[PDB]
Amino acid sequence: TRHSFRRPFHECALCYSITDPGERQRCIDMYCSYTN
Repeated sequence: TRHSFRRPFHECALCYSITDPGERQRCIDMYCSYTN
């Protein structure tokens, strides 16, 4: 989950890689919108 599994499920790629730092303005908050 740092190669590409941290996404396929995590969609944390088109997100944790570009939102990863803070851009993307959060895939609709998909870290806030998907948080817990």
